[PDB]
Amino acid sequence: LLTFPFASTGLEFPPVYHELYQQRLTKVRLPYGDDAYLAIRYADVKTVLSDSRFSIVASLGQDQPRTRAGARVGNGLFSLDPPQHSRLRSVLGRDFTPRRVEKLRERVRELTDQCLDRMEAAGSPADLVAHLAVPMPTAVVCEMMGVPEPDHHLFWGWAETILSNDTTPDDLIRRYQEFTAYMGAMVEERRARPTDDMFGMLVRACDEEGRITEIEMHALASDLLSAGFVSTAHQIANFTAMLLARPERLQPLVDKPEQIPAAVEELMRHVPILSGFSFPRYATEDLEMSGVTVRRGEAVIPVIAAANRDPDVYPDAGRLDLERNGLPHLGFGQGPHFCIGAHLARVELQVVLEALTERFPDLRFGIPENALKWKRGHFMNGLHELPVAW
Ligand code: HEM
Ligand SMILES: CC[C@H]1[C@@H]2C=C[C@@H]3[C@H]4C/C=C\C(=O)NCCC[C@@H]5NC(=O)/C(=C(O)/C=C/[C@@H]4C[C@@H]3[C@H]2C[C@H]1C)C5=O
Repeated sequence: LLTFPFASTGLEFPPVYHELYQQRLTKVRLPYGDDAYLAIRYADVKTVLSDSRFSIVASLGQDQPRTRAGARVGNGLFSLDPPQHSRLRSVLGRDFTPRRVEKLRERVRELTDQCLDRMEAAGSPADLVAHLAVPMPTAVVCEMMGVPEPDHHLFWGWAETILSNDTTPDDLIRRYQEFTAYMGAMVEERRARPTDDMFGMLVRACDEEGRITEIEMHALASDLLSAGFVSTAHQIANFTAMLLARPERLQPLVDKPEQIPAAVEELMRHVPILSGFSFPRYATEDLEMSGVTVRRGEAVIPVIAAANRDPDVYPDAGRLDLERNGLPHLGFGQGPHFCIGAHLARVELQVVLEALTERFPDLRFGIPENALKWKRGHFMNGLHELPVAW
C-alpha cells in the first residue's frame, strides 16, 4: 500500500495530492496500527468529521492508525462520541463562545505587546518564536485556567511529549503521572479556597454540582492544557513566515488593517500545519465514499490539509490570496470535535498581526530564507527559530 504521511518539507504541500484528488478513495499504511482510507476531498473530510456514521472510538478491536508509537487513549474529549462527548464538552462550552472570547481581546493584545517589548529590547535580529509565538498563547490559556507563569515550562514539556511521534506508552505514563500530581495539587488548593478561574470552575462542577467525576475534571484540564497553546504558537510563526516570504511582506495589512481577519482565515486554509494526521474515524456501517465502499469498522483519516486545497472548492488552491475569502476551510475541523478554541485562536492570530503591522511595518526575515530551520519529521510543521529584523 501507499505509505502515509507523505514526503514534504516545511509548509510544502506535496504534489501527490494532485494525483489523489482525481482518484477514488485510496487505502494507505501508517507508521503504527491498522491501515486506513485517506479522505482528501472537501466533502469527504467533512463527512468523516461530522457524519454520525464515523466514530472516533475504536469499538471493534481496531489498532489505531497513527504516527505515534503509543496509541492516543484517555478520558477526554477526543476519546468520546456524542452524546457522551456532548455532555462532557458542555462543561467547557460557555467559556469559549464568541461572546465570551471577544472579551479576552484586550488581554491578548496586552500580553502580545509585552512580548514584543521584550523582543524589541533584545535587538534586531530577534527570534519571534522564542519572544512571542511560544510565550503569548501559553500565557493566555494558563492564566485562563489558573496556572502561574513560572510553571508554564512544565506544561510545554507535557504538551510536546503528547505531540512527539517518538513517545512510547511509558513516556505517556510518566506524563500522566506528572500531570496528575500537579493538577492534583491545584485541586486540593482550590478545595481549600475558591478562585474565579477555569480550573476552579471545573472543581465546582465536580464537587458542588456532581456534573462530572474527578477523572473527567482532570481530563478536561489536560485537553485544554495540551491542545491549547502549542498549535497557536506554531501558527504565529508559520503565518508570519508565509507573509514575510512575499515581496510586499506585511505592507498590505499595514495599508488595510480591516483585511487582517480574512488574511488569518486564508492562512488557516493554506498552511499545512500537520506533518501527520489527527484522530482516525471508523465507519459504524457500510457506506460509499469517492467510489469506494468503506466497510463497517474500517478507518478513514480526515486529511484537513488536502480538504483545504480541494481543486473544485478552491480555484488555484496553491495560491495564498489574502482576499480569497473562500468557502469555509476545515482548519479548525468540523462536526462534534470542531476546535473548542477556534475563536480564541482567531483572536490570538488577528491580534498578533495587528501588533506586528502597527509596530513593525517593515518586518522582514533576519536571516536568508533558505537558512530557516524548519522542523523535520515532526508531528506539526513549523520553525525551530524565526529570526526577524525591523
Ligand atoms: C491555530 C490554532 C489551532 C488550530 C489550527 C486548531 C485545530 C484543531 C482541530 C482541527 C481540531 C479537531 C481535530 C479533529 O477533529 O481530529 C481541534 C480540536 C481541539 N482544539 Fe484546537 N486548534 C487551535 C487552537 C486551539 C486553542 C487555542 C485551544 C484552546 C482551548 C484548542 C483546544 C482544542 C480542543 C480541546 C480540541 C478537542 C475538542 C473536542 O474533541 O471536542 N485548540 N483543534
Ligand atoms: C493544529 C491542531 C492539531 C491538534 C492540537 C492538539 C491536539 C493534541 C492534544 C489534545 C488533547 C490531549 O492531549 N489530551 C490529554 C488526554 C490524553 C489522550 N491520550 C492521548 O494520547 C491523547 C492525544 O495524543 C491527543 C492528541 C491531540 C492531537 C490534537 C492535534 C491535532 C491537530 C489538528 C489524548 O487525547
